[PDB]
This record gives sequence, C-alpha cells and structure tokens, in this order.
Amino acid sequence: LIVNVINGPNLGRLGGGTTHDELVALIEREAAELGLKAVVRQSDSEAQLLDWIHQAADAAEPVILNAGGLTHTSVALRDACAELSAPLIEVHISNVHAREEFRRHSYLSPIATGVIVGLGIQGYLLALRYLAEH
Amino acid sequence: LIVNVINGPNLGRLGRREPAVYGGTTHDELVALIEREAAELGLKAVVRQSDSEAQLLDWIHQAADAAEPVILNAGGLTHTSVALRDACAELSAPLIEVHISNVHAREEFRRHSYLSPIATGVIVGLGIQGYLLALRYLAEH
Amino acid sequence: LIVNVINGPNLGRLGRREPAVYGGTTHDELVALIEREAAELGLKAVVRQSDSEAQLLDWIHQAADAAEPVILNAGGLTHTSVALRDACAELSAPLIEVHISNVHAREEFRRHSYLSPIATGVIVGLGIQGYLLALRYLAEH
Amino acid sequence: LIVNVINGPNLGRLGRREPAVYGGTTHDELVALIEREAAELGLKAVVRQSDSEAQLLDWIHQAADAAEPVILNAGGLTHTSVALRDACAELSAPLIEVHISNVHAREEFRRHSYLSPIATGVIVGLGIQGYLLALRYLAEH
Amino acid sequence: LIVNVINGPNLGRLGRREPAVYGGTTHDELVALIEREAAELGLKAVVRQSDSEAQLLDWIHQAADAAEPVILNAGGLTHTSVALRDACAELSAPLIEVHISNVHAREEFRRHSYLSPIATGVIVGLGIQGYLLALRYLAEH
Amino acid sequence: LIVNVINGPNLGRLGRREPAVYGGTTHDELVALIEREAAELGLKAVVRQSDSEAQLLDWIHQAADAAEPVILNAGGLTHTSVALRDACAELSAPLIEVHISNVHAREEFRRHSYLSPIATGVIVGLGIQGYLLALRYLAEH
Amino acid sequence: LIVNVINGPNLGRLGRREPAVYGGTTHDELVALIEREAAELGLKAVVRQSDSEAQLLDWIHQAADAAEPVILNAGGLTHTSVALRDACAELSAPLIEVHISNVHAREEFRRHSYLSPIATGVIVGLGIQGYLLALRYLAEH
Amino acid sequence: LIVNVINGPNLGRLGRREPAVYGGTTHDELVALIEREAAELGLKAVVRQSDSEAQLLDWIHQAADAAEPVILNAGGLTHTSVALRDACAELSAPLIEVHISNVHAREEFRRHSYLSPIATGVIVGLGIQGYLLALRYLAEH
Amino acid sequence: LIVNVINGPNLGRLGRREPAVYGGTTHDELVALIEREAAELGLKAVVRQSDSEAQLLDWIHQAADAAEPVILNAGGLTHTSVALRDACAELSAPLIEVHISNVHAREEFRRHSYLSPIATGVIVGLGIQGYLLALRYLAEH
Amino acid sequence: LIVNVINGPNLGRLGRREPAVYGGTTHDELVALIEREAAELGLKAVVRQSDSEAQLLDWIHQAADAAEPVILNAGGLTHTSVALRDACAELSAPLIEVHISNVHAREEFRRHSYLSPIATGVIVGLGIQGYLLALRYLAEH
Amino acid sequence: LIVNVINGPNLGRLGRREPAVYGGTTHDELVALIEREAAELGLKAVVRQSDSEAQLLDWIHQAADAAEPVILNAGGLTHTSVALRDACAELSAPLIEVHISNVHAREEFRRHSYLSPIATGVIVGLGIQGYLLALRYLAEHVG
Amino acid sequence: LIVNVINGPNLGRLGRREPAVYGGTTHDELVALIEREAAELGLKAVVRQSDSEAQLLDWIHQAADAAEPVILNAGGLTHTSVALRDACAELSAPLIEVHISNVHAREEFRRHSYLSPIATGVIVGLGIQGYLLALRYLAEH
Ligand SMILES: O=C(O)c1cc(O)cc(Oc2cccc([N+](=O)[O-])c2)c1
Ligand SMILES: O=C(O)c1cc(O)cc(Oc2cccc([N+](=O)[O-])c2)c1
Ligand SMILES: O=C(O)c1cc(O)cc(Oc2cccc([N+](=O)[O-])c2)c1
Ligand SMILES: O=C(O)c1cc(O)cc(Oc2cccc([N+](=O)[O-])c2)c1
Ligand SMILES: O=C(O)c1cc(O)cc(Oc2cccc([N+](=O)[O-])c2)c1
Ligand SMILES: O=C(O)c1cc(O)cc(Oc2cccc([N+](=O)[O-])c2)c1
Ligand SMILES: O=C(O)c1cc(O)cc(Oc2cccc([N+](=O)[O-])c2)c1
Ligand SMILES: O=C(O)c1cc(O)cc(Oc2cccc([N+](=O)[O-])c2)c1
Ligand SMILES: O=C(O)c1cc(O)cc(Oc2cccc([N+](=O)[O-])c2)c1
Ligand SMILES: O=C(O)c1cc(O)cc(Oc2cccc([N+](=O)[O-])c2)c1
Ligand SMILES: O=C(O)c1cc(O)cc(Oc2cccc([N+](=O)[O-])c2)c1
Ligand SMILES: O=C(O)c1cc(O)cc(Oc2cccc([N+](=O)[O-])c2)c1
Repeated sequence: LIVNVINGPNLGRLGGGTTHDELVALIEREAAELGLKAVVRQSDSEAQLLDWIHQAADAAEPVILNAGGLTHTSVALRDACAELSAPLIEVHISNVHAREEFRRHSYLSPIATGVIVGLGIQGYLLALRYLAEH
Repeated sequence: LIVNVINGPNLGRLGRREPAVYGGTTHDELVALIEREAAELGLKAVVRQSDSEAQLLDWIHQAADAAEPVILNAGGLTHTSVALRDACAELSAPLIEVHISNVHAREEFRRHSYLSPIATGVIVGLGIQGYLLALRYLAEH
Repeated sequence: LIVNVINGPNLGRLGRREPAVYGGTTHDELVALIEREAAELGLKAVVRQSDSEAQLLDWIHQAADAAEPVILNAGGLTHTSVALRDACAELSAPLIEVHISNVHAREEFRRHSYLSPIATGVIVGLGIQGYLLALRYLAEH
Repeated sequence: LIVNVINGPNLGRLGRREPAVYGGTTHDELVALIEREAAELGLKAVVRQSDSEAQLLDWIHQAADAAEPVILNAGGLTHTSVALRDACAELSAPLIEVHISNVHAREEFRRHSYLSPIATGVIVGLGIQGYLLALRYLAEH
Repeated sequence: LIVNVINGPNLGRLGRREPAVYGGTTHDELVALIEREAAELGLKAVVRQSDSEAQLLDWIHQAADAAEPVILNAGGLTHTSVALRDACAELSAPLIEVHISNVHAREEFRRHSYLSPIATGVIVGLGIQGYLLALRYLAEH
Repeated sequence: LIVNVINGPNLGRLGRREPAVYGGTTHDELVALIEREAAELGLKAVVRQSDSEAQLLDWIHQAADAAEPVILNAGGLTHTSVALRDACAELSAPLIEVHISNVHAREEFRRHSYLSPIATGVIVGLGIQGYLLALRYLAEH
Repeated sequence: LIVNVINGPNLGRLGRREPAVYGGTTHDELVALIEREAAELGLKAVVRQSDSEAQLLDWIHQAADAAEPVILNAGGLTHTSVALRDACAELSAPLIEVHISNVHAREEFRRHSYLSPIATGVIVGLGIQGYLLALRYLAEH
Repeated sequence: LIVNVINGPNLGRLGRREPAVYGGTTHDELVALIEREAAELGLKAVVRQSDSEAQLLDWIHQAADAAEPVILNAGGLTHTSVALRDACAELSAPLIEVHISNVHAREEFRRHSYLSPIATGVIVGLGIQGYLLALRYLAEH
Repeated sequence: LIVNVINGPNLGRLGRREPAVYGGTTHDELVALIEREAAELGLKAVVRQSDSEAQLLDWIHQAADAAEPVILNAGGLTHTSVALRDACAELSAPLIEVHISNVHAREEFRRHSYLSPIATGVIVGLGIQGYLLALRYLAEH
Repeated sequence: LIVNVINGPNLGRLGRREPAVYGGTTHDELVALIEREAAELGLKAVVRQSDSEAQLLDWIHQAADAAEPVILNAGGLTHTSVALRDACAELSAPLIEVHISNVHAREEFRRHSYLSPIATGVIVGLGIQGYLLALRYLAEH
Repeated sequence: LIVNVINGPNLGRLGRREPAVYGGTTHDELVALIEREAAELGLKAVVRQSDSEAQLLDWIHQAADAAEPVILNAGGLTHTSVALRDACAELSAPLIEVHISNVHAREEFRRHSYLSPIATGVIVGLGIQGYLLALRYLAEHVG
Repeated sequence: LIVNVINGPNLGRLGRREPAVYGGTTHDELVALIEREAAELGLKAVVRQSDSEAQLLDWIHQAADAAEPVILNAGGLTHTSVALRDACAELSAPLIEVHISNVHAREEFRRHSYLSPIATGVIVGLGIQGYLLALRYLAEH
C-alpha cells in the first residue's frame, strides 16, 4: 500500500549532504525494498500540506510528515492530522532538543503515533519500516 | 561493534503491566529480539535493565571508556536525572534515547527530557520496534 | 444588507469528522442553512471557506473596504495568527467570532484567541447554530 | 417549558449609568424583555438577580433538581468562584454562559473563566440580546 | 469534648450527584454517621453545612473563641477564599482540612489550597471516612 | 457631609486577637475613634462591618448613588473579589483603600489587590490611624 | 490479610532528630506501634524502610504482584521521583500517601508531589498517627 | 524630634511637568507645605531631594545613626533598587514609603516595590498630601 | 548591488487604516520613495509585498541564492513564524528587520520577534523612514 | 538646532576592547564622527557620555526643558532603570534609543528595555552607524 | 581533627573526561591533594565518592552522628535531590558546598541548588582549589 | 602582583549592623585583615569602598586597563546591575565574586546574580574569611 511522505517549509532547500530530489529517490527505492509505495511531496505552504493531509485521511493512508517549523506553530496542521486513521510518524532530520528552546515543543507530537528526531535522512527510512507492519 | 542497550527503572516490569501503553512483550523477550536482530545487522548487543540510578551511571561510564554506542531508555529518570545527563554527555559514540510509548500524548511532565538535548537523537511512540530501528541506524553510523 | 461569513482551515471538511465535537452536517449543508436563514431576515449572506490564511486575509480586506459585517470562524488560525487579527482590527462594521465546539473545554491552548480582543463579540460551543445566532444580532444592528 | 435566567453581582445596577460598556437598559426592562421573547418562543422565563453567591448557588441547585436549563451571567464571580462552577457542573439541561460586555477586550484577568469549561457554550459582547440568542438556542435544542 | 465539623458550599448536594467521585451517602446521613462516631470516641460532634461564606466565617469565629477543634471541608472555597483562611488562622485548637475526593487527581486548580498551610493536617481522597479518621486524631490529642 | 467607612471580612474581630499584628483596640473602639475624628474635620462618618460579600456590595451601591466618599478595608476580599472591584469602579467620589497591617511584609498573595487600580489611594501599614489619616485626606479633597 | 508500609529516605532516623517537626518516636518504636495496631484491626503490617530508590521500587513491585495494599511515605522522593510515581501507578490495591509533617506549611517545593495524583488518598501532617489512620481506612476499604 | 523627608530621582521636577498624575504643586511649594505642617505638629522635618542613589544612601545612613524616622519617595528606585532597600532595613525608627500618584493604576511594573516590605507603612495616591499624612503619623510613633 | 525589500501581511494597507499608528503614506508611495533613495545611492531596490508565508519564504530563498541583502518587514509573521526565520537563517548577505510602528509601545505580544535574533540589525518606530535608513546602512556595510 | 546624543555606562570604553561586538572606533573618535555628521545635515550635536545615572537624568532634563531631540544609548541601564524611563517619558521632542550591537542575539535579559515603550523609535544592531542614521531621521520628522 | 569530604554522581570521572571545564586532574589525584593539604593544616580528611544516592545519604548521617564537618560536592544531585537536602539539614557542624565549574556560566537548571540554602557557604568555579579553601575555612575557625 | 578589592553599596556600614548576618568586624578592620593576609601571601592589595555605581565602574575600568585581578562584593548591585556586569566582562585577570552572607538562605531575589555568570568564581556566606580565601586563590594564579 501507499505511504505519504510530506515535507514542510524550507525542506526543498535540503543539501545533511543530500538534496531533496536525492531524498525522494532514496525514500522510493527503500519503500520498494518493501511492499510499500512511497509518495514524496514537498511544499512551503500550510494550505498545501493541509490539502495532502486531507487527501490521506480520505484515503486512510499512513503519513510521515516532517512539517518544518510549523511543527512548532501550526494548530491548523494539528487539527487536520487528528482525523488520520492510519499511523502518523513525525520526522525531524536534526535533533530539535539540542537547539533553541522553542523547538522543544510540537503541536503534532501529541497526536502522532510516534516521532523520530535527530537521526538525519535515515529518519525517513526508519519510519517506513515501522509502517511496513501496517 | 558492540552496542549497549540500557534500560532504566520499571523496565524490568513489562510487559507484565499496562499492555495498552507499554506493549505486552516481556523484558526477556525484548533482550532476545534486540540480540537476534542485531546479529542480523552484524553488531553484538549487550542489553541490561536496572532500577538503580547508580548502576546505569556505571554502565554509561563503561560505554564511555570503551567508546561504544548507546541505546538508552532511562524511563522515569528521563525526566528527573541531571546526574544521568552528565554521564551521557561524556559519550563520543552515538547515544539514542528510546521511548516505547508516546510521551507527548500523556502527562505534560513527560514532554520534558534532560537527555534529549544531549543525544544524537530520540525515538518515541514506536513500541518495542523502537529499539531495533535504533540498531539499524547505528548499523551505519 | 450583505454579510460575509468566513470559515478558516479544516472547516470545509465539517460533517466528515468527529460528530461528537463538530456535529454531522456538511459544509455544503451549512451555507444552505446560513443563506436561507439570512433571507428570513432580509440580508444576503456570502459564505466562504479557505485553508489559506492569505486567502482569508484577502476576504477580510474586501469586507473592510465595503464596510460589511463579518462573521468569522477562523479555526486553527484563531490561536495563532496575529496577521489575521491585524486584518480584522481594520473592520469598521461588527465582527463576530464564532466557534462550533466549546474551545474552553479542550486542550488548554485553544483557550486563548488573538481575535476576541478586537471582535464585537464571540459565540462558542453553540454548534452550527452559533452562525445563525450571529446573523441576528446583525439583522438588529 | 421553564428556562432559568440568572444574573450575578452588580447586574441590578444595569442601565442606571455605566452604559459606555453595558448599555442604557435597566434590569426590570431586561426582565420584561427576556419574558416578552421567551413567551414568543413557547418557553417560560424565570429571570432572577442576586449579589449573593449563596443565593445564586441555591437557585442553581433547584434548576439541577427541576432538570431545567440555566442561562447565567455571573458577573464578577465568573472569574473567581469554583463553588459556582461546581454547582453548575451537576446541571443536566444545557447551561449557557453569557456576558453583556466583550470580556476579551478589557483587563487580562477578565479573560479567564471557571464556568466556560463546564458549560455548553458562551455568548460574549453581544449586549443584552446575548440573552435572547441563548433563548433562541434552547428553543431549537 | 466538643468538635466542630463544618462543611462548605455544595456539600449539601452530596448524595445526589456523581456517585463515582463524592460517594453515595447523602448529607444528612453524613451528619448522622459522624455524630454516632464522635460519641463512640467520647466526643460531641457539632456538624454544620452552609453555602454562605459569611455563615462559615461566623462558625469558625465561635470555634476560635471557645477554643474548640475544627474539622473543615471548605468545598470550592478551599482554592479561593483568603477571608476563610484568615478566619481559620486564629483557631487555638487543632484544625483538620478534609476532602472526600482526591483533589490532586483532578483539575490543576483543585491542587492549590489556602487552608492547608495553616492547618494541623490534611486528609484527602479517603472518601467520607476522612471525617471519621479526623475524629480519631482529635480523640487522641 | 457623609463619609462611608466600610470593613470587610474578619474586621468584626479586631482587637479580639493577634496583639502585635493588628493591635488591642476593638471594632467598637475603632467606630468611636473614627466618629470623633470625623466631627473635628467637618465630616459625618458612618462605619459599618460585614463578613458578607453581598452586604459590602449593597453598601457600595448606596454610596455610588449618594455620591459619597468611601474608606474601605475589604480584608480578605481585597485579594480575591472581582465583584467588589466592579461595584467600587462605579463611585463618583474618592475611594481610599485602607489596611491596618503592612500587607507587603507578609505572604506573597497579600501583596496584590483588585481594589487599588480603581482606588484614589491606598494607605497601608499605618495601623488604626490609616482610617483617621484617610479622613483627613477627604477633608481637604 | 497483608498491608505494606513503606518508608523512604531519612525516615530511618525518626526521633533521632527534631522532636519539633516529627515525633519523638524512633523507627523501631514505630514499627512496633504499627504492627500492633495492625493486629488489633485484623491485618498484617510489614513495615520497611530504605534510603534507596531502587529498593523502594522493588518493594512496590512485589506488592503489585501480591495485589496487596501500600501505605507509602516516600520522603523527599515524593517531590522528585517520576520513577517512584510510575511503579505505584501499577498497584491494584489502594495506595495511600502519608506524611508525618504538614508539608503545606513549609518550602513551596514541598507542596508538590508526583505521587498524589495516582493515590487512593493522602494523609498529611498528622504525625505518627497518620499511619494508624491509614490502616483504619484499609481495614474498611 | 527630627523627621527626614527624602525624595528620589525625578522628584525635583514636580509641578514642572504633568499632571495629574503628579499634581500642580512644585517641589519648592512642597518644601514650604512640609515646613508649615511640621510647625503645626510641633516637630522638625528636613526635606532633601537627589537624583543620585549614593546620595540617598548617605542620607539614609545618617538617619540610621541619628535614630530618626524617614519618609521616603524614592521615585524610579522603588522598583529596582536593592541597594536602597538594604540601606533602609537598618533604620530603627519608623519608615513611611510615600507615592504621589496611584502606582496601582499604571504599568504592572509599578505595582512592585523593594521598599514596602521593610517599611513601617505605605501611603500611595493621595498626591502631595501623602507627605503631610505621614508626618502626622510620626507625630505618634 | 541589488537590495530586496520584502514586507509581509497587511503591509499593502498602509493607510487606508490607523493614520496615527502606521502613518499617512501608502505602499505605492513607499515604493517610489525607496527607489529615489536606492537610485540616490547607486543601488537597485526590488520592493515586493505579499500576504502569503509561502511567498515570502520563496523570495527569501532566492535572495539567499543570489546572495542579496534583504530589508524585511514581516508585519505579524514576525511574532509567529519560525519557518520564516529558518529561511532568513541561510541569508549570507545582511538582513535588516524593519517596523514602521514602535512595537514596544503596543500589546506585549508585539514585543517578541522570532526574526530579530538572526537579523543583522533592527529599526523600529521611525515610520516609513525606517526602510530608507536601512538602505543607507546597506550602502555603507 | 541642537540634538543631544547621550551615552551611558561603559560607552567611554568603546574600542578599548572587545573587537568583536562593538567595533574598532573609540568613544573619542565617535564623538567627532557624529559632530561632523550632524553639521553636514545642519544639526548641531552635543555628545556626552557618563557612567552616572544622575548625570544622565540631569541631561535628559535639560533636553526636556529645551524641547530638544535626544539619541540615547543608555547601555546597561536600558534593562534596569525605571528612573531613566520617567526622565525620558517627558521629552516632547523625538527620542531615539540606539544600541550598537544586536541585543536580540545575546542574553535574553538584554532583549527587554524599559526605554523602548517611551522612545519614538529604536535602532539596534547597526553598529556605530546607528547614531548616524538617527541624526538622519531627526533632520526631518 | 576530622573533615568529611564527599563527592556525588560523576565526580569519579573528574579530569578523566572531558574538559577544560573541570580541569585535568583525576579524582584519585584530588583525594591526594585534599589529604596532604588537610595534613599541612593539622587536619585529617576522609574523601569519598559515590554515584549512589543511598551511599551519599549514608555518609551524611554518619557525619551528622559524629558531628564532623562535611565539605560536599553533590554533582548531579545538587540540582535535583530533596532527599539529600533533608539529610544535610541535620548537620550541626559546618557544611560547605563546593563546585569545580562555574555553574552560573552554564545551563539555567544548574544555577539552582536545593543544598545552598542550608549550607554554611558555597564555593563555585574556583576549580579543584574550591575544596582546599573550604579546608582552610574550617581550620581558621577551630577553638 | 596587585589585587583590587572592590566593595559596593552599604558595605561601609559593615560591622555596625545585624552581625547576625554580616558579622561584627568593621570595614576599616577588614581593610587591615586583608592588607596583612595579602602581605604574607606576597601580594599588594588595594581595598576600596563606594556607594556609587559610577565610582565602582570607574575602579573596574582601571583594573581592566591595568590587567589586575578583582575581588568584588557589589552588595545590592549584584542582583540589579547590568552596567556593573558589563564592566566586569571586560577584565582579563580572574574575577572573584564575594558575599559575606549566604544569599541562598535569605530572600529569593538575592538568589540571582548578574555577575556570577561572568566571574571566574563565587565565594558565598563563609563570612569575612571569604575575601581572604579569594586572596589565597589568586596567589596560586
Ligand atoms: O527536520 C528538522 O530537523 C527540522 C526542524 C525544524 O524546526 C525546521 C525544519 O525545517 C528546516 C529549517 C531550516 C532548514 C531546513 N533545511 O531544509 O535546510 C529545513 C527542519
Ligand atoms: O518507554 C517509555 O515510553 C517510557 C516513558 C516513561 O516516562 C517511563 C517509562 O518507564 C516505565 C514506566 C512504567 C511502566 C513501564 N513498564 O515497563 O510497563 C515502564 C517508559
Ligand atoms: O469551530 C471550532 O470549534 C473550532 C475550534 C478550533 O480550536 C479549531 C477548529 O478548526 C477545526 C479543526 C478540526 C475540524 C474542524 N471541523 O469543523 O471539521 C475544524 C474549529
Ligand atoms: O456581563 C458582563 O460582561 C460582566 C462581566 C464581568 O466580569 C462582571 C460583570 O458585572 C458587572 C460589573 C460592573 C458593572 C456591571 N453593571 O451591570 O453595570 C456588572 C459583568
Ligand atoms: O470533598 C471534596 O472532595 C471536595 C473537593 C473540592 O475541590 C470541592 C468540594 O466541594 C464540593 C464541590 C462539588 C460537589 C460537592 N459535592 O458535595 O457534591 C462538593 C469538595
Ligand atoms: O488580607 C489582608 O492582608 C488583610 C489585611 C487587613 O488589614 C485586614 C484583613 O482582614 C483580617 C484578616 C485577619 C485578621 C483580621 N482581624 O482584624 O483579626 C482581619 C486582611
Ligand atoms: O514524613 C514527612 O512529613 C516528610 C516530608 C518530607 O518533605 C520529607 C521527608 O523525609 C524526611 C526528611 C527529613 C527528616 C525525616 N525524618 O523522618 O527525621 C524525613 C518526610
Ligand atoms: O510618587 C510617585 O507617584 C512616583 C512613582 C514612581 O514610580 C516614580 C516617580 O518618580 C517620578 C517620575 C516622573 C515624574 C516625577 N515627578 O515628580 O515629576 C517623579 C514618582
Ligand atoms: O505586529 C506588528 O508589530 C506589526 C508592526 C508593523 O510595523 C507592521 C505590522 O503589519 C501590519 C499590521 C496591520 C496593519 C499594517 N498596516 O500596513 O496598516 C501592517 C505588524
Ligand atoms: O550599545 C549596545 O549595543 C549595548 C547593549 C547593551 O546591552 C549594553 C551596552 O553597554 C555596553 C556594555 C559593554 C561594553 C560597552 N562598550 O562601550 O564597549 C557598552 C551597550
Ligand atoms: O563541581 C561542579 O562544578 C559540578 C557541577 C555540576 O553541575 C555537576 C557536577 O558533577 C559532575 C558532572 C559531570 C561531570 C563531572 N565530572 O567529575 O567530569 C562531575 C559537578
Ligand atoms: O555580603 C553579602 O553577602 C551581601 C549580600 C547582599 O545581597 C547585599 C550586601 O550589601 C550589604 C547590605 C546591607 C548591609 C551590609 N553591611 O555591610 O552591614 C552590606 C552584602
């Protein structure tokens, strides 16, 4: 089945050392090393993430979500994310607890299945093979 | 490469209580899943639990001297121990903090960790599968 | 006369989610309700929904320049957009903030709203009805 | 059938100057007017006012036995009474919190309320009519 | 040999509402229970409930002046009333704060008390038996 | 020319206890002291006392009507009662808050008051003379 | 039927200090005192003291399995130990927190406990006798 | 009997800026007024004003050495200066803190003083007569 | 060199609204003014405005790519957006944060900025001229 | 047309180290830089520095008497001195608070100013040129 | 005669990693420094380290019962232990609390201590010599 | 080597004031004890005292241009003065904060210091012997 990998603001600026296009490629290759198909999408717009997230709620598909800094400010994002009936994994490339004190709070974490933080790009792959239990 | 998995207070219990939250797999079963699964990655995994803060510091020092990676679920001490943060700050190999359960979905005092700011990173919410994934990460630093 | 009923993010999507919190009626059903009711009262409701702050602001700006009353349920944005608040502060005719659910009976953070300080009034927890009680008011003033 | 409208401290003083923020309507006019509209909706209003906490509680307890609805403007006690909060908690018919001024547009302390969380909804800053709209809510259920 | 058992606002409704937090047995039977038990220990119990803060302060003053010990469940007034604390602050005989429910296992606000700092002791969450245990302490003092 | 002198909860008990913290002069002695002073200043002083919040409010309402100055010691309601503050916000004539002890040298919670922001002035720590000095102030306007 | 009395750090030197804040009663005198009164009520007290969190933790584990009750005085860990809180969360029999002193009359840091929200109830500031009253609650259930 | 009237920073500009706020009376006019009150009261008052913190401490020292009461309006330093507070704590004779305007009807930072806690009492918001009333209080001690 | 002037939400409504808070100059005038100054110093000024967080982000990215300096006014996103902050973080050229009004004179919530920490400098409350002074700096480096 | 530039504590040490946060030019060189720069604008600048708060206040007073503008760099006093604030709150001509370094990128206590709400505007983080641009703002409106 | 010198969690790793921040002296070497310094002054120091809070508490009761001075560096526990503060409150002989690093130059949570308020005095940031100056303090008083 | 011993406000009154807290040695004696002790250690120690912040800033600048160690007790300035902090940040030789009394056992606001973060070290509450121990440490370098 399908896994939605949604990246938030500033994530298209990637390049860790890997770029975003390279990240789409490693996520997909792996997904396929499992019975999984991955759809990686990226936008700097709250309304666009909102859209993708609704689309995943109607589909009832897992979502992986690294929301950038909206992790820390968006409730809109949280509320439309609660409805998700499949797992939600929150991913942060860098360790947000080792930075400014405001990064140590997330409107998403409470409603996520789980959260992976600070393990780099591999945060994405790790999450995929949590999901591969359905 | 050796890997240290260290489990703090109350992890000896498990999954003898609170299946809804903490799972249902025994601590023994867990030693066995971690070990077999690490062998399968080409690592050797030493796993221990202890309810004793002093003992966890000892093992963490040992890791520091031997320069080995650490997978640490400090349990309750996660939210209270500065002593434990300090011993871990010494580690030069990766330290991953693990939570079986999703702390951000419980009492607010659990949303705070003295260790996170000093780990390489954190897994929370993913159940037992959370170790193992930490293994995979370490498997290629 | 003319009244702009603005609904923010995750609205739309009404009736397709926790019926325990938001009722079971659609966004298309609510609008029918709103604009039938507005006639009963000799006004013309204009009802819209966007998940885009930028969009919601455009609408506010428009109601400011035509000096039309606004009934606004800003959804999530309510607890976060100083921007959204800055737009409504310019309104020269009444502004009524409306929440479907009772925000005072949920997570503590839904209890502060950037918009209320600068609204004429606020209706919370009266369900979908809240919009129609907002209409009237209005009708009077 | 019966709907209990109840006002707290200083509301006897309505109309009679203080009207930059509370209006020119006296309390007996408001009584007349809530009953005028209540009748015109099929309901029978019982409007009462007291400066006494113990009297307010006593009225609330009686509604909780009669299983009648309560529209409550507790004035200043909104912001401080847990006693008033608790008495309202047992109400099985709707409770509607109502304020004449926009509490969010004044002193910071006025922005908290012990009542909201355990009420069905709140109406704030609509003036008098705040009351009439709560009656409208009730009539529709 | 004389002991005052003073019950604050809402306690009169004990019964009667939410059997799962406050208990099944009503206020009259609480009186009756307490008086039999105070007699057993060779004490005369004067149990009294009011919804009126001024009434409570008065009872308290009488107790100060007669140097009688006092057992107190202030109700909502525990978290809010400095007057009450000031009345209490002058008892020469012991003063025991009692609450049927575990306040700490509830809303944040219930967890602060004006009374505890100037009380001899505090008994909480032990149900209606808390009053009886309070009588034991006094019998032996 | 009438000055209202108004003492809230526990001032009934002045002199009866706490010799160092409040002094040995009783409420009656105070009432007399205050009347003498008034009629040496061209004034008429009515001194009342109540442990009831409702009564205090009533008296405030009556001063607001007659446009008369108030010297007010609210005791424990100073720190807690928003109802009081609002009643007081309506007086056309000067309001002077008075405290016998130095509230600033005691528990934290006593250092804040709801009254002073809306009072002409506050005299604190000056013991019984507070009232007589406040009288003098009013004699001068 | 068996009751677990568990005392934490510092409690091993009762009476060896401060007749003022705690009793003039030693630990063994208290153990004798507890065992005896326990027998009177038809129970089996097992009183046990440790300065060690790890050892406290394991006594709690045993009691959770044995499905026995627990009277817990954790000492300073009361205010510091999430691990202690978490071990107790699992007890099926009642948990009752006991404190010789009235903690609420001391440093503000002593006025918060991690234990209380998960306990059947709490007894504070009633000296050595707080344990004997705890036994009475359990004899009763 | 010598009283010391000390005025801190900005006070030399009275009358020349504001009010009211600070009244129309100038510092020179206040000097004459305190000289006439001092005569009427049968004592002495030495008024001095300085924008300098160290000047103020020196004067305060001399008063602590000469056992003289102090009346102090310390201007901005009231809110910020621990130096002045320590200096004041030493006074054996009474210390009355005076503020011309009502500090409680302004910015929240004005509502905290470092002086009130170690002062005999505080007069606030009676304008310039504040100084006069405090001189009268000292004419008892 | 080329300077980017970016202006976020509501800045297209330069009065239009609130003359005494933001000034009488419109956005179109500001552009022309900015361009005279640019030209008068030999720079190119690109001025652009949007009510969209995504847009501003995107303009920021292409300034980061072009290594061009940015004179930014996020107008409200300033207080709320950490995303916006993350984008400016990559600016290698200098970043000037500009506010037309003095935010320190306004509600407290305007007094924190997520941007200031990473800005080169900040100019606040000099009205439209803030932008001009910010070019003048970029001219001199 | 005089403009007063006022520098507070430690600004006499400009360029005597550190590199780094404040720049290489010393206070004597800046004094002259500014005077030259005011003359090219037709202003006449008086630059003064002092480490004495009284001095500063005396200086602000003369500007208040002369209706003259003021560029103030209070240094450390900015975060601490309510006395400076009130001084300044009386200037009828523009007040520009200037800081050489970017206070928002240093310790959190440096992000708050008592001056800012009463200045006309604030320039932060543009180094020595801060002063130069404040003159430029002043050569207008 | 006797001074109890007690070190808490983590002090066993002094100078054995990392810093800089805490000097480059081993705990063993510190034990020696303090003991020779204590002899020069005509005192006998007992120097103990433990990562175990029960062990720290235990040494403290003993110091309380013997009425001997404690010079204490509780390391991690300083910021978190109420258990430790209560045991220490019993000391009627002088209690001087020591820190090798400057706690006020570091993370906020390190700037509060449950121990300072019941200590005679505190030395912070004077490195290893913190300990010696406390010994000198004890020895300039003495009757 | 020359060591600068700087004492702030109120420390000239040392020894003639609550010896309970500051002990009974005067300030002149203190000068001698320090001078003497410094000689046997082989250092020249200049000791200075002022109540004036400017005077303290100046002494520190001199020490900073000299590159000489400072032993500093700012008294009350420690908790308030940022100006003082910044003057000390500039010192290249070690700086020792010294407090005669144990600040951690007095009022809470004394438990913070603007100086400790930037000082080599602090000695607190070991009385006057603290200044000597600061010399002893400086001789070691
Ligand atoms: O994945 C994160 O660790 C993360 C955490 C955040 O608080 C924000 C965030 O978005 C970005 C914030 C800055 C930069 C980049 N980037 O792609 O170079 C992404 C990413
Ligand atoms: O792994 C966690 O998510 C976790 C988080 C905590 O805040 C504490 C914690 O330790 C336990 C706390 C209680 C029980 C069990 N258990 O083994 O059923 C473990 C574990
Ligand atoms: O109208 C509300 O009660 C409300 C309150 C909020 O704090 C957020 C909010 O946005 C929504 C959040 C989730 C769902 C829906 N919906 O109507 O399907 C709306 C709506
Ligand atoms: O209904 C209110 O808006 C309201 C809110 C309060 O916080 C207090 C309150 O009581 C009053 C407070 C002041 C005046 C009047 N009055 O009827 O002129 C009423 C009324
Ligand atoms: O006894 C208590 O547990 C208690 C705790 C409180 O915070 C308030 C209190 O007063 C009441 C508050 C609500 C209800 C009832 N009641 O007797 O049904 C009593 C009672
Ligand atoms: O809340 C106060 O700080 C306060 C201040 C007062 O001057 C009076 C007051 O009411 C009383 C509070 C306690 C005692 C008495 N009394 O006259 O025995 C009165 C309370
Ligand atoms: O039992 C208590 O009231 C208590 C409360 C505390 O905050 C701490 C505590 O641990 C102790 C702390 C100091 C002494 C003793 N003791 O039994 O001599 C016990 C005990
Ligand atoms: O006496 C006061 O009300 C007062 C309170 C303060 O917080 C500061 C204060 O200092 C002054 C602050 C500004 C002006 C004047 N003045 O007399 O022209 C005095 C005066
Ligand atoms: O939130 C602010 O502090 C803020 C400060 C500004 O200088 C601008 C700003 O954005 C605006 C918010 C509201 C209106 C207008 N406007 O251009 O009339 C701008 C917001
Ligand atoms: O001008 C500033 O940016 C500034 C900000 C402060 O928080 C304090 C301040 O005073 C000084 C603080 C340290 C040094 C110097 N100096 O002249 O080298 C000045 C200056
Ligand atoms: O002595 C200190 O400055 C100190 C301060 C602390 O906040 C903790 C502390 O214990 C240690 C904390 C970490 C390391 C080491 N060590 O001996 O390398 C000791 C020691
Ligand atoms: O030396 C101290 O511990 C100290 C701490 C302070 O917070 C202030 C302080 O200044 C003094 C404050 C009051 C008196 C005296 N004195 O020398 O009698 C000094 C001194």
